[PDB]
Parts: sequence; structure tokens; C-alpha cells
Amino acid sequence: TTAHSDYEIILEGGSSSWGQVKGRAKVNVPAAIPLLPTDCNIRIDAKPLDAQKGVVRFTTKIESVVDSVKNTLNVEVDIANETKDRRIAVGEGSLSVGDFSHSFSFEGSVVNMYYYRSDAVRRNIPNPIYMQGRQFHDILMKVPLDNNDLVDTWEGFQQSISGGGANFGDWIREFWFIGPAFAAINEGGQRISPIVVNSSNVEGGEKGPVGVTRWKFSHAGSGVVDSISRWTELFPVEQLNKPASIEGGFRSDSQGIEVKVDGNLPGVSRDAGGGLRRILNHPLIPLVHHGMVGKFNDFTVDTQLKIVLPKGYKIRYAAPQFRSQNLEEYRWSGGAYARWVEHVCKGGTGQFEVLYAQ
Amino acid sequence: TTAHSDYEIILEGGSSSWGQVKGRAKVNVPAAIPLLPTDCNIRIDAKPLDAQKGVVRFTTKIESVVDSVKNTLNVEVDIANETKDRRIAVGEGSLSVGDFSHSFSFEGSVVNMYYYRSDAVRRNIPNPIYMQGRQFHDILMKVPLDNNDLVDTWEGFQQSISGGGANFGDWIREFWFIGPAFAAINEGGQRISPIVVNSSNVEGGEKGPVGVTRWKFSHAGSGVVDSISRWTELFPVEQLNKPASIEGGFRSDSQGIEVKVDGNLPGVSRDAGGGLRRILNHPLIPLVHHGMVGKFNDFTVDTQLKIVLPKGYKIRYAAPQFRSQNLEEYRWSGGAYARWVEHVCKGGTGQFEVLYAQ
Amino acid sequence: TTAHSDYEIILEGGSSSWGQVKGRAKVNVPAAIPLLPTDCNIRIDAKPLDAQKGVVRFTTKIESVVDSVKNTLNVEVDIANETKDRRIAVGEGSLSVGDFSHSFSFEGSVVNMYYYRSDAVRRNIPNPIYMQGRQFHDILMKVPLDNNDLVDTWEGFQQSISGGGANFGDWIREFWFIGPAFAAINEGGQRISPIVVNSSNVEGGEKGPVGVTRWKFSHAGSGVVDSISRWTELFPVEQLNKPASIEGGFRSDSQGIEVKVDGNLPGVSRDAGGGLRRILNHPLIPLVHHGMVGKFNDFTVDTQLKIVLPKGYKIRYAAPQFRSQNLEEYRWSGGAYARWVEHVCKGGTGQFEVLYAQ
Ligand code: BCL
Ligand code: BCL
Ligand code: BCL
Ligand code: BCL
Ligand code: BCL
Ligand code: BCL
Ligand code: BCL
Ligand code: BCL
Ligand code: BCL
Repeated sequence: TTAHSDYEIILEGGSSSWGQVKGRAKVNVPAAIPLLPTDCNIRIDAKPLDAQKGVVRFTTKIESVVDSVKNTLNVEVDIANETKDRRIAVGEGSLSVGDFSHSFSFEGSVVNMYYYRSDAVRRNIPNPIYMQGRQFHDILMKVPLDNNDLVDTWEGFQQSISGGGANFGDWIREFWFIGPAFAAINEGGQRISPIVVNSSNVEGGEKGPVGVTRWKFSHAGSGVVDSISRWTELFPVEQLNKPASIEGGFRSDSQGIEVKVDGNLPGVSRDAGGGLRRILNHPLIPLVHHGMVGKFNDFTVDTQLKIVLPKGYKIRYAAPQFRSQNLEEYRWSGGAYARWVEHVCKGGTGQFEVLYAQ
Repeated sequence: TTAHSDYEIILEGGSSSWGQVKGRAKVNVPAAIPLLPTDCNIRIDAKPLDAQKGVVRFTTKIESVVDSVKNTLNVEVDIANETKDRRIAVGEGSLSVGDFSHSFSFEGSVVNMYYYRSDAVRRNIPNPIYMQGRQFHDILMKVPLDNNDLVDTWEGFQQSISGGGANFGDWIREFWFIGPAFAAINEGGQRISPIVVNSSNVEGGEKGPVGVTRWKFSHAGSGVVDSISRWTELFPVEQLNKPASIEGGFRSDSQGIEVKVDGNLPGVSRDAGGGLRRILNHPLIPLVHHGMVGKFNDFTVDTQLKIVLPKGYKIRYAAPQFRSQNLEEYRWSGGAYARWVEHVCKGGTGQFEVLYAQ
Repeated sequence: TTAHSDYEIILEGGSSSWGQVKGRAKVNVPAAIPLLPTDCNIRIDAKPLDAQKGVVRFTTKIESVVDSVKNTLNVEVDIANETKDRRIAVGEGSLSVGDFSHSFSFEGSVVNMYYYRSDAVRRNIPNPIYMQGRQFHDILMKVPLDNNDLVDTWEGFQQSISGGGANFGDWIREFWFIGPAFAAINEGGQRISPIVVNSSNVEGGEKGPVGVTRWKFSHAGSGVVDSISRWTELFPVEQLNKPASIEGGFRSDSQGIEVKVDGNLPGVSRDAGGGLRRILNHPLIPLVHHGMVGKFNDFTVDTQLKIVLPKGYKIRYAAPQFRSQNLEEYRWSGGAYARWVEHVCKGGTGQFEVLYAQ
């Protein structure tokens, strides 16, 4: 069993954090999904809407097929920071599964709060990783009740909310995090609070009744959860001077997995201090979560990484070390790098640092 | 290190869901039990008691030896559905450990509740897997206090129940799910509620004092928990027109594991719609749980599966595909099937579907 | 990828439980730490202070370097049993990270409580492993507020304690168990209670203000947690007739891990009943926890174990069996022992029992 993969990063220079990213992998092992074949495509686009205010138009299109059933999700959302801790979003979208579909619109705010930050930590740790915190969501959402399936589900939830007392917001968590999603919460050192429902009402919309709910929850992390530890970094609106996009797809069945990713986006490199830059620290959640599925078959690694620096730049530090260099082009394969690839595919979070400069 | 295994399924035809199942495995790796050697035999029998009412007499006999200590458990229980959601049980049994034994009798009800089921899901998903829900237990149990060990433990629990307040039903969970059982709860996306004790009293039985307790708990699942997702299917009383039975045993120590299973029971095949039948979907809990121990030693797979269909039937779909066919007899070995066997032994839940018809 | 390791145990005879322990390992795989290189040294010393009262002076010195930042911790503590269930400690120490340091002093009590112990278990199980219980901590600690970082953090916590209500003692847990420590709690069948703060005040110390807090928590275990299951055994004060010490260090980076351990301490052997002695049962937590990192790279085992018995003693039982014997010296390598080493490095808890006698 051989895992074949290839990765490529092409960096912009100057004050830019942008890079082009490409990833390909193929491995002839069964996927762990208990319905196969399963295929999926995703595209995400972000464009500056109002750069003066810092408003970003963010879209996502997801299409999948699971055991022959076609699913889609489309969301269009306007996102902006109000403060360094508070972010707001306004959007709309739709979903479909087979012959069924429904739409939605929403307004929400998210507030990120770090627990007990200190100057003594900040000035002594040059590259901090684990930052603990809690993140509060406040959501208003509206869904037209425009078929009888929607009406039935609306009524079912009204009954539970009215009658279930404290149980409703507690027990909803095993409904929400379906299948193996529930176990993955603790695996990443994450916590999900009970849900609080502030109001749930039917409003008279233009084309009929609309189910309107305002609700809240928080989630917390011990530092592995990048959504909290890296709140600001994960939304690089200041560097979005042009549209960014990423596209990915996979095909899987009982005899293999194939995946492609292609993107162009800011945030791929970061200032590392003292004139040096680094490839951004690897986010941890993806490694930890994928780690829950990456140990089911033995494999050997056939993997190359190519990094193309801006003209005139040079790698100052890399561990594992690159295998070859041709001017600004650097390549990793085999040896220590292959062992690192095996490690992260199985859930390991060992650091691979790349530092570069002029 | 080679894992040798063999599985065989022989199906009944017509409207029958019955099959004979045989499994053998031998692998020369240490078991994970921190006391070795450990051996165990189990037999389960079910026979129709009152088919008109749908009452089943269910017995279980377990015998084990752990670090030279002999344990037994015998239970005889009458089980029936009252409704599609509520099931009742009345039974008695005994247990022994070394020189100690005690008996018990009980009456209980279990109510299964799915969370928010919908017509839009039902009509669009041809083979649903994850179904979230919660399952309520109501138990009355009676144990004769007929030696001083029983009396001592009774008193210890009375103290905790009386004095412990809300702590008792909370903290009992780490007592109940001894050793690695506690960690396995979250692993399967399962939740166990605190216990509620309604009453605990000494009654005057025929041959002396009897400790009588009525207590309740619920457990919930995000869909991996088959006890909830597949509540009806897991008790195929309608197909029990004759006695069913299964027998299994293992021997384990620090240099190997050997296991045998032999059974004859309904529910091995299921209607898949449109004239097709399938081997029942693989239950998930066993894979997930065994997965917690299946990754401690590298192994290669030496494994065959034989499925014998009823005369005149043919496989319509199988993935991974069978290696050979001789009329109604189909065999799997090597290649993609061997990779699938490795996958599920390590905790993977990738679908292996077998569809057959006339 | 080959893991090279060597272990050695040299036992004292007579009524002594003492042994010398040596361990070496080197493996060329990346460590999982998301900051590398990381190096660490630890020394622990225990000496009898007041043998008549059973007071032990316990010190620990830890020095580490993480991504070039130097950290230290020094603690000196006087420990004694008050009863078989209650232990007290009084100590002081300091820590430093880069340019920052702070000191502390504390007094604490810990009470271990087993859940529902029974005579029927005790007399029938010759070597019990899983013992469920809960362990209560009561801590008074004092920290001089002698720089502005300390003052700032003090104020931050005062705000949370005053304003946070029940949330403070709940949410502190994901702060406390930073990074992957949080996930490891459930993995070992462990539970940590919310913290209760009894008082938090500034006192006027000799050299300025001192932050004084009294707080409580408990932790519980289903039996894997050795701190609870083996409470008495883990503090063998009765056998400490001379100083004991252990020293360990590791070096790790993205291309390997190297580790050394050297110690001399009581508790290495134990009475097994009927004139036999055993090497102490393997503690489980270390195996379970290390197990969370031991599955990220395939490896083969190159490992030897040497046990040197007291003169005239002989091994009565060992499984896996030793490979060779030269009078009192016994050696394990390859075969079943190598498979056992692989097993425990990956998180397995299979028993390796060694029994010896005259
Ligand atoms: C994932 C970890 C956390 C979490 C972390 C965050 C973070 C972090 C943010 C939000 C924000 C939002 N969250 Mg939240 N959120 C969680 C769970 C939820 C749930 C739920 C029922 O589970 C809901 C209803 C919401 C609701 C919301 C909205 C109020 C808001 C915008 C969502 C959106 O546009 O999605 C549409 C997007 C998708 C459907 C797909 C997103 C897929 C992943 C996450 C994209 C990763 C980036 C990818 C690697 C790079 C893209 C580059 C492109 C070139 C641009 N969150 C979980 C528990 N949430 C954002 C906001 O603006 O708040 C005001 C925000 O900043
Ligand atoms: C509503 C969602 C949130 C949000 C949540 C997150 C989270 C959470 C993370 C990021 C991360 C990143 N985000 Mg952000 N992000 C948002 C908006 C943006 C915008 C923008 C201006 O709108 C931009 C340009 C970015 C850019 C970036 C990068 C700095 C970084 C990914 C680096 C990389 O190499 O990716 C290269 C990409 C790949 C190698 C793989 C891409 C795979 C596919 C195509 C996308 C991810 C799918 C995901 C795994 C599954 C989604 C399931 C949902 C149910 C749909 N985000 C909004 C506000 N973003 C990650 C990071 O490292 O942060 C420090 C991270 O963990
Ligand atoms: C199993 C493989 C590992 C993995 C293995 C590696 C390896 C090996 C390397 C990197 C490298 C990098 N990875 Mg990584 N990486 C993973 C997941 C992520 C995610 C993420 C949101 O999931 C992000 C933001 C990143 C980010 C990054 C950058 C820090 C860095 C440069 C980009 C690159 O080479 O990408 C390469 C692109 C990929 C590996 C593709 C990952 C696609 C993931 C699995 C998501 C697929 C989503 C799917 C198409 C749609 C899901 C839809 C839902 C089902 C609804 N990785 C997965 C979990 N990554 C490189 C590096 O460190 O350079 C210094 C490097 O050498
Ligand atoms: C296992 C997952 C759930 C669970 C799921 C279920 C399900 C599902 C059912 C019950 C039912 C019962 N449960 Mg419950 N139950 C759990 C934990 C408990 C605990 C406890 C202290 O942990 C108790 C006291 C009970 C108590 C009870 C009784 C009230 C009742 C009958 C039990 C019995 O006869 O057992 C005697 C049986 C055994 C000792 C061994 C059973 C071994 C396994 C489970 C058998 C699997 C089937 C095997 C693969 C195929 C057999 C084929 C044969 C040919 C017949 N449950 C856990 C949390 N429970 C049943 C009932 O009738 O309720 C009214 C029922 O339908
Ligand atoms: C009190 C227990 C509950 C109960 C709980 C469960 C649970 C829970 C499950 C089943 C499952 C099944 N049960 Mg039921 N089941 C009960 C009563 C019955 C009766 C009956 C008429 O009395 C019958 C005929 C069945 C029949 C069946 C099958 C439809 C199915 C197993 C298929 C298979 O291939 O097994 C072939 C068997 C094997 C390959 C392995 C057999 C191994 C040993 C011999 C038995 C299991 C031991 C178990 C792992 C450990 C027990 C530990 C306890 C502490 C004692 N059950 C009662 C009401 N049953 C499973 C399923 O798939 O459901 C959809 C499942 O997960
Ligand atoms: C580690 C191995 C995996 C496993 C690997 C496989 C493989 C490989 C195949 C199946 C197949 C099947 N398995 Mg499976 N299966 C497991 C456990 C289960 C359990 C269960 C209750 O534990 C059930 C109901 C099933 C059910 C089924 C059917 C869906 C299907 C046809 C029967 C068969 O071939 O059985 C074969 C019988 C076994 C594998 C024996 C399993 C015995 C388990 C581990 C329980 C032993 C209990 C022990 C003796 C007593 C415990 C006592 C307590 C300690 C008190 N499996 C374990 C966890 N299973 C086949 C299939 O998909 O056909 C289409 C197939 O090819
Ligand atoms: C680790 C599992 C449990 C736990 C289990 C125990 C046990 C068991 C005991 C204590 C005891 C104490 N605990 Mg506690 N304790 C935990 C978490 C905590 C936390 C915290 C913020 O997390 C705090 C503040 C405390 C506080 C305290 C003190 C009141 C007291 C003495 C500590 C000390 O001297 O440490 C200084 C020591 C260190 C900094 C390093 C210790 C490293 C490991 C644990 C040493 C293992 C032994 C090694 C293998 C063999 C050494 C041989 C040498 C030759 C001597 N515990 C966790 C949850 N705690 C002890 C006591 O005397 O109570 C009155 C005691 O007996
Ligand atoms: C405050 C801490 C507690 C305490 C908590 C524990 C815990 C918890 C455990 C022990 C264990 C043991 N302890 Mg004690 N122990 C204390 C005081 C003592 C004293 C004493 C007279 O002061 C002595 C002589 C001992 C002796 C012993 C042995 C009986 C046994 C280890 C056997 C072995 O082979 O180790 C040989 C050692 C090695 C092979 C590895 C040594 C590695 C390094 C050098 C030390 C451990 C570091 C640890 C992994 C990480 C610490 C992280 C902290 C954040 C600093 N402890 C105090 C009271 N002790 C263990 C056991 O098996 O108990 C049954 C165990 O799990
Ligand atoms: C990954 C390897 C496994 C492991 C694999 C083995 C193997 C294999 C054998 C033993 C054996 C034994 N082990 Mg062990 N053992 C582990 C951890 C422990 C710990 C502990 C507190 O962590 C203890 C008390 C013990 C105790 C014991 C005795 C029961 C027994 C005889 C001593 C010996 O040979 O030591 C050998 C010494 C070691 C294996 C070194 C372990 C060092 C651990 C990993 C801690 C390092 C701490 C580090 C230096 C500092 C951390 C600082 C913090 C980051 C702040 N092991 C780790 C997790 N152990 C032998 C036995 O069973 O004889 C009958 C045997 O053959």
C-alpha cells in the first residue's frame, strides 16, 4: 500500500503574504465512511466588498454524492471585524438533498475571548502555539416554512423547546454532532456549551410563514483549536486586496481515495520577526481530526514538496532539511521528510518549520 | 506477525432473514488485558415462548478465567415489545467470582426515542446509517442479602445514596464503567446520564431480607451507537420461528489470541428494496470499540470469507468484489478485501456492501 | 525506522523492595511537539527527614529548552501520611521562563477515597488492577506579587473569580489542561471536578504584597488512574531507609528522540504472596498516555531487557519468557518480548509478569 502525494507552494514577495497552494494525493485504501462511494467538491471564494470598511464577500459551494444521493450547499456571506475580538456576519444560502431543499438567511456575531493573556508570555515566547479561550456565538436565523417537511420539523422543535426545559439545549449536542463528529470534539481539546434559545417565532414573510430563531452557544479550546488560538490570523482581511479562492475535491470508495486541492490566498507566509518570514504554522485541528482516520491501514510514503520562493529569496532554516535546491526552487522528498509526512497523516503535530529571507 | 482468520455465512432463502455464521481468528500478539492469561466462553440462546404475544425467552451463560480466577454469569430473561418504542423484560440470574456468588431478579422497561425524525430524510436516503437518539431505562431489581458481603455492600450504598445527594448518581459512572470502559463511552459518540434512584428498601423475602431498588438512567448516541440507531432491527422477534443460538470463546495470553464464533440466527440478511437483499449493515460500535485495541501491533492479513447464497440466487453487487464464484458459493480473499479486513480490525467503518437477488 | 532500547533492573534482596533502574531509547522519528527542538532534564530526590514520624523531603528540578526558550522548575516539599487515606504536604519552589520568574509556597492535603471496597473482591482476586475512586485536594498557596506581570495576572483572576460565578471553576479546566493535556483526561478514564475557590486575598508579607488563595478540586478514576488505584503503593515511605533518586532527560527534534533514565528507589519489587515476589505491576497511565503519541510512525524493535536478581534467587514465572539465563542474570530480547515492547509503546496494557523467589 503506497500513498502518492505532491504539494506545491508558490510565494509572492515584498510585503505580500499570498501564495498559490496545490495538493494531490492518491492512496489505495478504503475510506472510513460507512456509505460508499462518496464524492465531494468544494469551492470557496473571498472578495473585498468594501475595503475601506473591511467587508468581505465570502461564498462557499459544496456538492457531494453519498451512496448515489446528491447534496448541495451554497452560502453567500458578508463578513467584517467590528473590533479585534468581535466579528459580524450577514448571509443567506440554500441546501438540497435528493428531492428536498430549503433556504435560509442569518445574521450573527462571534466574540473571541482568550483566557488570561500575559506580557510575560508574549515577550518571552517567540512563536506561541497553544492559546486557550472561549468563543461566543449569537445567531439570528430565518427559514421560510414553504413545504410540509419544514413545517413538521418546525413543530417538532417547538415541542422540545417548550417542553424539554434544560434538557433541550443539553441533548441537542448529540443530534448536532452526528456520527463520529461527537467523539472528535474532545479529541481536539474542544468543548461545546449547551445551546440557549432566546426566541423562536413564526413571522409573516412576503411569500408565507417564516421560522425565526435567535440562539446562542459558545465553544472553548485548550489551545489546539485554531479557530480560537488563531482568531485574527485566520481572517486576513487586511491582505485581501484582490479575490482569493480555493477549490478541492475528492473521490472515495472501498478501494481508494483521490484528492485534489488548488488555491490562491493570503496568509500562506507570515512575518517571523527580524526580517525573516515563515510558512504559517501548521493548523492543528486538521491533523488531530484526520488522525482519527489515518491509522487504519499500513502505507509507505511516495511524496514530494516543492516550494518556490520569490526571486532573490533564500531559505534560512528548514527542518526537515530540503533535498535539493535550484535557485529559488526547493524540493523535499524521502528521508526525514517522508517520515514527517507519515507522522502528520497519522495525527502527529511535530513541527516542520521553514524560514526564509532576502 | 500474521493474523489468520476465516469467516463463513450460509443464507436461508425465501422470506427468511436467517443465516449461519462462523468465524475463526488466530493472531500471535499480546492481548491488552492487564491480567493474563484470560479465557472466556459465551453462549446465547433465544426461543419463542409465546409467538402470538411476541414473547422471547433469552438466555446467556458466560464463563471466564482471569489470572486463574473463575467467573460465571447466567441470566434468563423474557423479552417483548409493548410498542415499537417500548420494550419490557423480566428475568433472573446469578453470578459467581471465586468463592463468592449472588443471585438477582429484575423487571425493566426500555424506551427508545429518536431525535427529530423526518419524511424528507426517510424518502431520500436509501440506506440510512447514523440515527441520533436517547434511550431510557427503568429498572426494578431484587437481590437476596444472604451473606455478610452482600449486607456490607448494601449498607455502603445506603450511606452514599442517603448522604451523597446529587453526587451519588454522578460519581457512580466511573465506578460502573470500570477500567477502559469509561473512555470507550465518548469514543462511540455515546453519553450516559447520571443515575436517579427512586427507592431502595429491604423487603422480607421467603428466605430472609431482600435488597430492592428502583432506579433509572438514559444513554444517548449521535448515531454510531447501534443500540439506539437500530433499535427495532436488533430484536427480530418477528422472524424468530425457531430457536436461535450463538456460541463464542477466546483464549488469550501474552503471546496470542485465538477466537471462535458459531451461530444460527435471523437478521443476517435484510430487504434492500426493489427485490434485492443485503447482508445487514455492519454494526459500528464493535468496530469502534475493538478499534481501541486493534492498533498495538503491526500485522499482515491471511483472511478468507465464504458466502453461500440460497440456491438460484446471485450476487448483484459487491464492493470489494469477490475473488471467485462457484455457482451459489462466493469467496473473498487478498487484494482489496484484505485491505478492508485490516481497516476494520483497526477501527475503520468503511462500507463493505453485498447485494444479492434471484 | 528502528527503535533501539535497553532496560536494566538490579534488585536488592531480603526484605528490600529497592532496585536500580536504567533505561535508554533512541528512535529516528519526529516528536509530536509543535515546537522543536525540545530538550528536557528532570531529577527527583527523596530522603527521610523524620523516619519516626514518616516525613519525607522530596525535591524536583526540571530544566527544559523549547524552541530556544529556557524554562526551570524547582520544588522542595515535605510529605507525610496522616492516615492511610490522608496525606499532607508543605513546600516551596520557583519557576522561570526566559526573563521571567516567580516563586511560591504552599500547604496542602490530599484524601484518597475508594468507591465501595469489598472483602469478597479482596479475598478472591490475587492481583487486583482496576480500583475506582476519587481523590480530594485542599490547597493553600502563596505567591509574592513582586513584579507587574504577577500583579496584572492576579487582577485578571480576581475579576474572573468575582464576576464569573459558577463559570470560573468550570471553564478554568480548559485553561489548566493546556493543549493535548485536555484530551488525555478522558483517555485514561479520568475526571477533573470544577475548582472551588474558598478565599483569595492579598496579604502583607515581609517584602511586599502576597497573593494568597485557598482552593479545592477532586479528580476521579475508573481504575486506570494509578494515582488513585495505587495510592499507598506509590509512596513507599516505610521502605525509604536511605535517599532515593531518579534522573531522566530527553532530546527531541524533527528527526529523532533520545532518552535516558537512571534511578535507585524502593517499590521496584513487591510481595506477591506465598514467598514469591514480583516486579511491581506496570502503571497504566504512562502506557495509555504515551499511547497517544506512539502510533504516528511504523517502527521495528531492537530491544533488550536485563534483570539481575539477588544472589541465590531464581525466576519462578515469566511471560513472555526470558531468552537466556546466566545464574542470577536474565535477559529478554526478540520474539514474544519484542512484540510486547511494540505493544506497550503503542498504548497496550497487556500484562508482562515476572515472579521470582529463593
Ligand atoms: C469551526 C469551529 C467552530 C466555529 C468557528 C467560527 C469561526 C472561526 C468563525 C465563525 C463564524 C461564523 N459562525 Mg461559527 N463555528 C462553529 C460552528 C458554527 C455553527 C454550527 C451549527 O455548528 C453555526 C451555525 C455557526 C455560525 C457562524 C456564523 C454566525 C458565522 C459565519 C459562518 C459562515 O459564513 O459559514 C459559511 C462557511 C462555510 C459553510 C464553510 C467554512 C469551511 C471552513 C471553516 C473554511 C476554512 C478556511 C479555508 C481553509 C480557507 C479558505 C480560503 C478562501 C480562499 C477564502 N458556527 C464551530 C464550533 N465560526 C465566522 C464569522 O464571520 O463570525 C462572525 C468566523 O470568523
Ligand atoms: C467562516 C470561516 C472563517 C474562517 C475560518 C478558518 C479556520 C477555522 C481556519 C482558517 C485558516 C486559514 N484561513 Mg480563514 N476563515 C474565514 C475567512 C478567510 C479569508 C477571507 C478574507 O475571507 C481568507 C483569505 C482566509 C484565509 C485563511 C488562511 C490564513 C488559512 C489557511 C492557510 C492555507 O494554507 O490554506 C491552504 C488550504 C488547504 C491546504 C486545504 C483546503 C481544503 C478545502 C478546499 C477547504 C477546507 C475545508 C475544510 C477542511 C472542511 C469544511 C467542512 C465544512 C462543514 C464546510 N480565511 C472565515 C472568516 N480559516 C486555517 C488556518 O490555518 O488558520 C490559521 C484554519 O484552521
Ligand atoms: C492528511 C494530510 C494532512 C496534511 C499534510 C500536509 C503535508 C504533508 C504538508 C502540508 C503542508 C501545509 N499544510 Mg497541511 N495537511 C492537512 C490539512 C491542512 C489544512 C486543512 C484546513 O485541512 C490546512 C489549512 C493545511 C495547511 C498547510 C500549510 C501550513 C502548508 C502549506 C500548504 C500545503 O502544502 O498544502 C498541501 C495540501 C494538502 C496536504 C491537502 C489537504 C486537504 C485536506 C485533507 C482537506 C480536504 C477537504 C476536502 C477536499 C473537502 C471536505 C468537504 C467536507 C467533507 C464537507 N493543511 C491534512 C490533514 N500539509 C506542507 C508544509 O508543511 O509545508 C511547509 C506539507 O509538506
Ligand atoms: C449495550 C448498550 C446499552 C444498553 C442497551 C440495551 C438494549 C438495546 C436493550 C437493553 C435491554 C435491557 N437492559 Mg440495557 N443497555 C445498557 C446498559 C444496561 C445496564 C447496565 C448496568 O449497564 C443494565 C442493568 C441494563 C438493563 C437492561 C434490562 C432492563 C433489559 C434486558 C437486559 C438483559 O436481558 O441482559 C441480558 C443480556 C446479557 C447479559 C448479554 C447481552 C450481550 C449483547 C448485548 C448481545 C448482543 C446480541 C448478539 C450479537 C446476538 C445474539 C443472537 C442470539 C442468537 C439471540 N442495561 C447499555 C448502556 N439494553 C433490552 C430489553 O429487553 O429492554 C427491555 C434491550 O432491548
Ligand atoms: C439484551 C440484548 C438485546 C439485543 C441487543 C443487540 C445489540 C446491541 C446488537 C444486536 C445485534 C443483532 N442482534 Mg439483537 N439483542 C437482543 C435479542 C436478539 C434476538 C432475540 C429474538 O432475542 C435475536 C435473534 C437477535 C439478533 C441480532 C442480529 C439481528 C444482530 C447480530 C447480527 C450478526 O451477524 O451477528 C453475528 C454475531 C457475531 C459476528 C459475533 C457474536 C459474538 C458473541 C457470541 C455475542 C456478542 C458478545 C458481545 C460482543 C459482548 C457482550 C458483553 C456483555 C457484557 C455480556 N437479537 C436483546 C433484545 N442485538 C447487533 C446488530 O448488528 O444489530 C443491528 C448489535 O449491535
Ligand atoms: C476485529 C474483527 C471485527 C469484525 C470483522 C469482520 C470481518 C473482517 C467481516 C465481518 C463480517 C460481518 N460481521 Mg463483523 N467484526 C467484528 C464484530 C462484529 C459483531 C459484534 C457484536 O461484535 C457483529 C454483530 C458483527 C457482524 C458482522 C456481519 C455484518 C457480517 C457477517 C458475519 C460474519 O462474517 O461474522 C464473522 C465473525 C467474526 C468477525 C467474529 C467477531 C467476534 C467479535 C470480536 C466478538 C467476540 C466476543 C467474545 C467471543 C466474547 C466476549 C465476552 C465478554 C468479554 C464478556 N461483527 C469485530 C470487531 N466482520 C463479514 C462481512 O462483512 O460480510 C459481508 C466480514 O467479512
Ligand atoms: C498526577 C495525578 C493527579 C494528582 C495526584 C497526586 C498524588 C498521587 C499526590 C499528589 C500530591 C500533591 N498534589 Mg496532586 N495531582 C494532580 C494535580 C495537582 C495540581 C494541579 C494544578 O494540577 C496541584 C496544584 C496539585 C497539588 C498537590 C500538592 C498538594 C501535593 C504535593 C505536590 C508536589 O509536591 O508536587 C511536586 C512534584 C512534582 C512537581 C513532580 C511529580 C512528578 C511525578 C508525579 C512523579 C512520579 C514519581 C516517579 C515515577 C518516581 C519518583 C521516585 C523518586 C526516586 C522519589 N496536584 C493530578 C490531577 N497529587 C501528593 C501529596 O503529598 O499530597 C499530600 C500525592 O501524594
Ligand atoms: C508528588 C508525587 C507523589 C508520587 C506519585 C507517583 C505516581 C503518580 C506514580 C508513582 C510511582 C512510583 N513511585 Mg511515587 N510519588 C511520590 C513519592 C515517592 C517516593 C518517596 C518516598 O517520596 C518514592 C520512593 C516513590 C516511588 C515510586 C515507585 C514505587 C513507583 C515507580 C516505580 C518505578 O519503577 O519507577 C521507575 C521510573 C521510570 C521507569 C521512569 C521515570 C521517569 C522520570 C525520571 C520521572 C517521571 C516523570 C513523569 C512521567 C512526568 C512528570 C511531569 C510533571 C508535570 C513534572 N514515590 C509523591 C508522594 N509515584 C508510579 C507507580 O508505578 O506507582 C504504583 C506512579 O504511577
Ligand atoms: C514508551 C515506553 C513505555 C515503557 C516501556 C517499558 C518496557 C518495554 C519495559 C518497561 C518496564 C518497566 N517499566 Mg515502563 N514504560 C513507560 C513508562 C513507565 C513509567 C512512567 C512513570 O512513565 C514507569 C513508572 C514505568 C515502570 C516500569 C516498571 C514496572 C518496569 C521496570 C523498570 C524499567 O525497565 O524501566 C525502563 C525505563 C523506561 C522504559 C523509561 C521510561 C521513561 C518514560 C517514558 C518517562 C520519561 C520522562 C522524561 C525523561 C521527562 C518528562 C518531563 C516532562 C516533559 C515535564 N514505566 C513508557 C511509557 N517499561 C520493563 C518491565 O516490564 O520489566 C518487567 C520493560 O521491559
